[PDB]
Order: sequence, then structure tokens, then C-alpha cells
Amino acid sequence: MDEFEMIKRNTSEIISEEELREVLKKDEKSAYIGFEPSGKIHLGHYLQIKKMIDLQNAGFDIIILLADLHAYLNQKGELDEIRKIGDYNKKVFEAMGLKAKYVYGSEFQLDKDYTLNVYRLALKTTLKRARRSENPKVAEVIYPIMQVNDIHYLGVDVAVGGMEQRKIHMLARELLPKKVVCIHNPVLTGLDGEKGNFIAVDDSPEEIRAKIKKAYCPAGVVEGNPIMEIAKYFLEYPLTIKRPEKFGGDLTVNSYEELESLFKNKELHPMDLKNAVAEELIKILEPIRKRL
Amino acid sequence: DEFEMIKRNTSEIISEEELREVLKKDEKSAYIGFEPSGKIHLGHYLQIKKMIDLQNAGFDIIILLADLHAYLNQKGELDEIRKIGDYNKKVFEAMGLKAKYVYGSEFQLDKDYTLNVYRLALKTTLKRARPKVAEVIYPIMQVNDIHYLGVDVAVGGMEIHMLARELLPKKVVCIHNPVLTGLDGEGGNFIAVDDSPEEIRAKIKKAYCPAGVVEGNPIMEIAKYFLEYPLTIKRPEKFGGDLTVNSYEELESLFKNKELHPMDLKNAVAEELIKILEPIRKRL
Repeated sequence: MDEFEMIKRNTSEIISEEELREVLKKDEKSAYIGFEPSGKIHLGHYLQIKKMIDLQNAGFDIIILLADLHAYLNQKGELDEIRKIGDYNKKVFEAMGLKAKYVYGSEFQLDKDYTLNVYRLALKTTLKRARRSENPKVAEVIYPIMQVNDIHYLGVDVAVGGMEQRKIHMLARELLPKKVVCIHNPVLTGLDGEKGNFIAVDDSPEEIRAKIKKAYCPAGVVEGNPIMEIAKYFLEYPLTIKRPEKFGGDLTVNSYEELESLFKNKELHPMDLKNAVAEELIKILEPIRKRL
Repeated sequence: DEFEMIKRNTSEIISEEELREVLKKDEKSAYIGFEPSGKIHLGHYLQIKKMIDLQNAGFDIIILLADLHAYLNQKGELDEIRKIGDYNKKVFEAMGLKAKYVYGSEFQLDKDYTLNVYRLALKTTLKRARPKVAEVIYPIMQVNDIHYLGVDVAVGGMEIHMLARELLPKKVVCIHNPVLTGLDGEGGNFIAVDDSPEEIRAKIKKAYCPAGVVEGNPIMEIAKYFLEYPLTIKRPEKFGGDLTVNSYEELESLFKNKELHPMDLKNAVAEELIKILEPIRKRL
């Protein structure tokens, strides 16, 4: 088995694998990830929750921070109106198999002790170090220090997130006494190859087939290919690609690796791959769609 | 006339027109924020006199004691800073000020207030402001201070607040007081309101004060901002003898023509300055 390997699987980067190994040995450890409540939960989200579940299976206590305060300022609904969406999100994640504690940013991000720390942090952060991570607003340089403060406040051992905010985690290590292990998940490529290019975990078998069919997917090309990415990150192996007895016949790959190879040497054509991943994804998301 | 009284000895009044309007209202308020200071010098006293004008002009006065700001700049714990602050209050009352005092820490970490700091930062640019992040935040906290205290007038020094006159519903009138030059002419170089007569005379003597030069002359600045006229300036009968100036403009005239020598000016400024500060020092 190995908990380290399970946590590491399908991650872009783990900022200090050696620290994680030390953290895994602790009798008590915790990890968190932030999400702005969202009406639709797509595969990007699901990818990350699967990671939290890996950590959950390794003995970590999970904390999901629901960024309602930020959602309020970005001008989404009212606090109580966002809470409804948040609780919905809570249902989805629970359906995904996550067992976590949920905290709404508004519960603590306006507290005096927390606000006082933002100002302290700001006195030690350069406008450069902060802008790092068409007309710039002040909020942009504040946001990353609030995030560092969240890491301090929630007391976690591990902070999880996409590869995008990987520089926001450089500040934490720089500005807080306790060093936290950062875990970064890959960023999924939009269905078109680049807002309607997402597959929702609760989309219908019809919609999924539809969204998949029109999807970007050059034969031979794997990098930046949304369909391949799905197969690498959600599909179970081995899996068999149903095939015309004349078109080459059934293919039985036992790993994403093999699949990748077949796709590169063009043994497997775009269409044949799409139908496989499509019906395959549909089964994998099925158990979640029901409880929703 | 109240508009003139308020304009008196000010660098600039951002929209006299707006001020003129404010004065019409039956109720109006103005504030200035100070970071508690161990020693109150002529600089502070100059601004308090301005607050006193507004006071006499019917403005309710608010003194914002910047303790939180002090605290964040490692200037000591808060309770210790309130001690210095409470003192400053006594000195401003001894100067004749009648206002309500408020410590920043009492509201600057409140939810409503902090939530308002985040809204403002979402509409302010990282340019129309600006090196540490805090630098670009203070200007937003200030606009928020003006908003929170709900003042019609904000007094301060020459230091981007009409920025507030843009992202705020109520327009505020800004007033910027001139900044004093040091005794040596460059910016432990200042007279304190509570200084002893003998110390004042000492500080005056060594001060930068070129015969005929008025620009940047601290002795002339003291003459223009605190002395009263007609001013009586004694002088040995062999140096022109005693002369009585009825306005600051005449003083400039005399001094600029070397008709008034630095020594004689100093003795008059020092002796008069002393007689003015006394009623205060005689209360602390």
C-alpha cells in the first residue's frame, strides 16, 4: 500500500515530500483546501476532493474552508444566500465520500485577532513579493496574505490546492513560524482545449456523451488533451475499449500508461477513445448523481 | 467671518466652495488623527489651533488617537499607549480644545469596519495609491476612518484623499496645514509646548536663521503662526531702537531688508513664545 504513495499519486507537486513523511508519522495531523461555494461542481473540484479523501484515508483530519466572505465581496449573493450553495456543495462532497469538517470563512475572517494578523503580515510583505502570486486593484495584493493567515489560523499541517496558487504557498513558508506541507493538484484542460467546457459530476448520461463528443482531442496528441486527462485522473484500470472485430478489436489496457502509449502511436483513434471514456465516466459518476 | 477664520494659515483647503457649503449646515463635524506622542511640539499645537478654529466655527471636534497604528509599529503595547494618549488629551484641553476623543483600536478592528476595508480595496487601484503591502493599505484605512466617523471635514498635513471624494457617498472637505521646519532648518530638533522658559531661549538661539532670509526660517515661521500682533520687539537704542510691528507682513519686510537682525528677532520670538505657551505648561 503505502500512505505516502497514495497521497502522492496524481499530484503535480508536493512541497517537501520529506516533511510529509514526518507529518504522516504524527499521532494527530490535519489538512485543508479552500473553495468558493459553487452552484455546479465539476471534475476539477472532484479531482481535488478525491485528493482530500486520500489524505482522509491516511489518517488526516480534513477541513474544507468555504470562502463565503470572498464570494460576498466578489459580489455574489448575500451571506445567507451563499450558505445555501455551500451546504449543497457539502452534500456533493459527502456523496463523493469525503468525511470532513466545514468552516465558512465568515466565521473567522473578520475577527479582531485575525484582522490584526492581516495587518502584521502586511507590514512584512513587499508589494512585489505579494503581487508575484487590466488595472490592478488593492484587493489583489491583500488576498494572498489573507490566505497565509488562513493557514495560520486553521492550524493545518497540509494545505491543498491547484498548481495555480503554488506561489501563494511560498509566502506561507516565508511568513509563518510553522512550515506547512503544500500539495498541488494538476489543472484540468477545458473541454475545448483552453465556462461551458466543464463536465458536472451531476450531469446526465446524455449531457456527458454530448459534452465529450464535441470535445478537443487530436489523434496522437496527449498534452493539453482533455479526454486523455479524464482517463488518467478518473477511470479505473484495467478497462476494455469495445471495438469492431474489423477495426482492430477489443483493447484491454491495464494502466493509463499503456493507454497513453497506444494513443501516441495512433493505435487508438480519437472516436474509439471518446466513447470508452464517456460511458466509463458515466459509471464512475453514477453513484454520486443518485444521492444528488 | 468663519470661512476666513478657518482658512487662516492653512496650506490649502480642498474646495473652499465645499467648505463654504459645509459651514451652512446647522450641525457639522471635523477630525484629525494623531499617533500618541510623548512630547507635543509646535507642530501638533499648530494643528490643534486649527481644530480650535473649526471648534469656534461650530464644528463638533473628534480627535482620533492612532493607537492601533502605534501598536503595529512596535511602539509598545496598547494599554501603555493609552497612557501616552490620555496625556496628549490633557495637553490638548490645556490648549483650549473641546472635542470627543476616540482610540482607533476601539473600532478599526470591528467587523463592519474591516469588511468595509475589503470593499474599498476592490475598487482602489494598486497605483492610484502607491515597498510593503501595508503602505498601500493605510490610505484605504484613512478613507474608511473618514467614512466611519462620518465627518464633513478631515484635517491633516500635506500628505491623495480626494480619492475618498470618489468612492464615498458623502463628500468630505480636506484641510492641509503647513509643515514646520526644524530649528536647524531641515524637516531632537523641536520646541515642546511644556518646555521651560530657559530651554526655549536656548533652542531659539542655536536655530537656523540667516539675516534677510525668510524662506524656511523656523524663527519667522514661529512668528507667522503663533505670535500675536501688534508685536513689540525691543532693541538697543543703538540698533534702531524699540519698534512696534502691527502685522506679520511688516516683519517680513523688516527682516528681508536686514533692517531686522536675527538676534533681535529671536529675543522677541522667544520671549513672546514663552508667554504664550505658559498658560498651557501652567496646567500640565
